[PDB]
Amino acid sequence: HHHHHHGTVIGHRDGYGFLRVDLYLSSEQMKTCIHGDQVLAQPLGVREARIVRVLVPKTSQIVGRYFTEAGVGFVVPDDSRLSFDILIPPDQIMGARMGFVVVVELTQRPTRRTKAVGKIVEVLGDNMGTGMAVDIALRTHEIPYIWPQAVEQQVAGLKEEVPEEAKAGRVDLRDLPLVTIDGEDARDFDDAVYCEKKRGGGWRLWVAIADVSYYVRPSTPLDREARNRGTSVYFPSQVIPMLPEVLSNGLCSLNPQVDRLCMVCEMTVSSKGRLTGYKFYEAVMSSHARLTYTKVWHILQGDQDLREQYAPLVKHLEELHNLYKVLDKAREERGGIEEAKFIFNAERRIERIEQTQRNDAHKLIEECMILANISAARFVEKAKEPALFRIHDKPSTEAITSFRSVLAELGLELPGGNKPEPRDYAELLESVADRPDAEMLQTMLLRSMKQAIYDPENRGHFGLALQSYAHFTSPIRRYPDLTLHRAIKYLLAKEQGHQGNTTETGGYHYSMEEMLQLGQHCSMAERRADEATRDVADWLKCDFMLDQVGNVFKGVISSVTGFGFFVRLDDLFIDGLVHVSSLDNDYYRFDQVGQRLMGESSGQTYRLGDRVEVRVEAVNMDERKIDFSLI
Ligand SMILES: [Mg+2]
Repeated sequence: HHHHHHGTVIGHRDGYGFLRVDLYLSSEQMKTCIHGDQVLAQPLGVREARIVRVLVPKTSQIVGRYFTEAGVGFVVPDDSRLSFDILIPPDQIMGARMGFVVVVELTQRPTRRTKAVGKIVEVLGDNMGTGMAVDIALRTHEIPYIWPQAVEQQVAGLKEEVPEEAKAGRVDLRDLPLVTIDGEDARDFDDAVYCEKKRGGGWRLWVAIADVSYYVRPSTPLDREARNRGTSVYFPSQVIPMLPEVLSNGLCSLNPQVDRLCMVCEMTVSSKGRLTGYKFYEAVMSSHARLTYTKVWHILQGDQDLREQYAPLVKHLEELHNLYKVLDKAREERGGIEEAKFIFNAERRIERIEQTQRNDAHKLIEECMILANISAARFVEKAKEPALFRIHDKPSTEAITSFRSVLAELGLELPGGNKPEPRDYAELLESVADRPDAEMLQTMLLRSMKQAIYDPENRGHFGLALQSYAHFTSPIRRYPDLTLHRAIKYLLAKEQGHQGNTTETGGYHYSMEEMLQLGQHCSMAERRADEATRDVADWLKCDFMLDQVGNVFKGVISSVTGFGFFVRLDDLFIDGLVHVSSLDNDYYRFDQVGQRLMGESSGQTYRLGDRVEVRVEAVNMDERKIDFSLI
């Protein structure tokens, strides 16, 4: 291995590529490499890399469109990072027609002297819409969506009601006024909340979680497919769930006024919002109400109709609000640190675009879940039990250096010395809030942050300013949370003197070697789901702008490159490119650290965060890209 690197090939539509381990792959090297290959590589000069061998080749389902040249069929990949055509012999056409979207299995990889060859294994057709975009995204990103037969068989024997035999031995919380608060369109209720004032100060908080590990035991078909998926995937009006709906919307979901098994984190909180204690136990509950964020917020604002309808719960909802206010302040004391809302028509296409409104009902659930997440992480960390922590690393030295150089030119500084802490960034964010360039500085700060991941090494969570954090409260839709419930049940039994590695209600002890693999896989699945949903969102946004060619929009420069700058349209969350060739004729200089394109003769300056107006010049539906002209 010295000195090799295992990495994944990332193609580029222009013929060259990259190795994700940042290494560059020449155009000639990419004649035998395929976007998605897993390889062993060696570094060269400047940083270029040479491929030693292909460890896991990319052969799986390639989505593209079918055409013919001189009677020879071929497929143009939909993902232009697969920057080659695929010949299809005439007996492997499966009855595809010109322009149809098809799915290909490679039979010959491309080489320097020959083109790739494949066979069409599925024909999707020419009816391009939201359903088609989802179908393409599932296949391109290899998201599992077909239920294995063994999963269907495992689930066939499930009763609709929890049997009394399952409730025996559990803490009875059915008289506790636990409630669920979720979006109107949600059907998989992972969590329920209740809190009381604590005698002498503070609060006692119950966070009750769907007891997924009771229903999904290790190595069963349900477990193997849940790990395979890694997470639920959320498309427009359509969920690809990690678990079959009979569990995720039924027995696991904490539905109203029905007895349900749950795993409970019961916590004490000080009058200043500090977690002072926690315990975990299996219980049975009965949700007193299925509420929405909108209803709860209106209740807290004083809405008469809702406070009459839910009068027996109003005091309990107000107490969660009181607790939240102090938890929010505790997050501030700790070190602290806008989204599109698609309105769809009946055909799952965008009718209009709104800005999501986030209110105290969203945030009180968020802070309650964070407390349970902290409690679960501290529980497994103190026990030295192999588990996935939800970690968020410090910003890179290079990102801090570039950020401080941008700040210094403005007379600003990032406090905290050479290794600033979350509170230092939060202090800087406060200081710049009212500046005209606050959005530019916030964007630069957030873009210096690393991406959060699942990892069995607890390196802390920078963004939340937490020493120990782990995802515990959504085991219906995240595989890491499922494994954490298993570890907690295993530890609870061990504290009672139990000596086995499993528990009759679903506990399980994992090895550190398993957890290393699981962290990489589950972090992969999280990113994979995000890229697929973004693909579909890109298609919907381009479809929405198709009839806007020629029209003018206000926007903000969202990224600057040597070939132009991208602009995000105000209130629409839609991006497009102002190419440098569309600007006034000049010699344009690119400042990378300043994120600036400067015209030498004109003195004109287009910088990240600048407010502009752009005209929609073109919408390319095949590439899902929009072209702008400035002014
Ligand atoms: Mg929920």
